[PDB]
Amino acid sequence: VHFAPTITFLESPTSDHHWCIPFTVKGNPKPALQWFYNGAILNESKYICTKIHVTNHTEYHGCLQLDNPTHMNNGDYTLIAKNEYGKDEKQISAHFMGWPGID
Repeated sequence: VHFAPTITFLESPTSDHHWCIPFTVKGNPKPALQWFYNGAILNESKYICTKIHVTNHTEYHGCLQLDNPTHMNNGDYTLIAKNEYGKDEKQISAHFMGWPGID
């Protein structure tokens, strides 16, 4: 039934770090976006994916989003925007986390 409130758990804060590789693409029809990482196709997943946040008509503003990436995701990312008419390429250097320290 009904009953007074009990706070049965309250703990210290946990965190999450989200990174976004920003871009803008133009095409008509909307261009198919494919990413590559160090020359190899980057298969999108639950930890890394393209999100289009702001839409105009032909102008698409988004990010390749990475959730809690490590120094292992540091590298060169190439975006290829494809269309029925043609395709464009652009690549960018991304650093997310410095390599772990030595001794």
